[PDB]
Amino acid sequence: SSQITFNTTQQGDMYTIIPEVTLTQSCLCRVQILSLREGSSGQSQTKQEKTLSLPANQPIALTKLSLNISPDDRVKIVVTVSDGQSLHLSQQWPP
Repeated sequence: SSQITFNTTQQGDMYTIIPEVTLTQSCLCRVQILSLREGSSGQSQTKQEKTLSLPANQPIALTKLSLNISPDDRVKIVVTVSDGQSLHLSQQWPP
């Protein structure tokens, strides 16, 4: 399987999110990570794009997000990996 998965842990309301990608096919690809955090205080929105040469059958850590998530907050993280051709993966956190 080629897939995006999320390594996630928590210490109190402190959350660490590490998106990971494994490819069945060695390639060059475009990786986009979007994150959105909304609370009563305010909002944080990140958009990050990188072009990456990636080997197959190896998990790759795509970035590391440290978020502070209270019970009232919303978080959404969308990770996409594509070559504009036959590779297109997309996954959202939380599941």
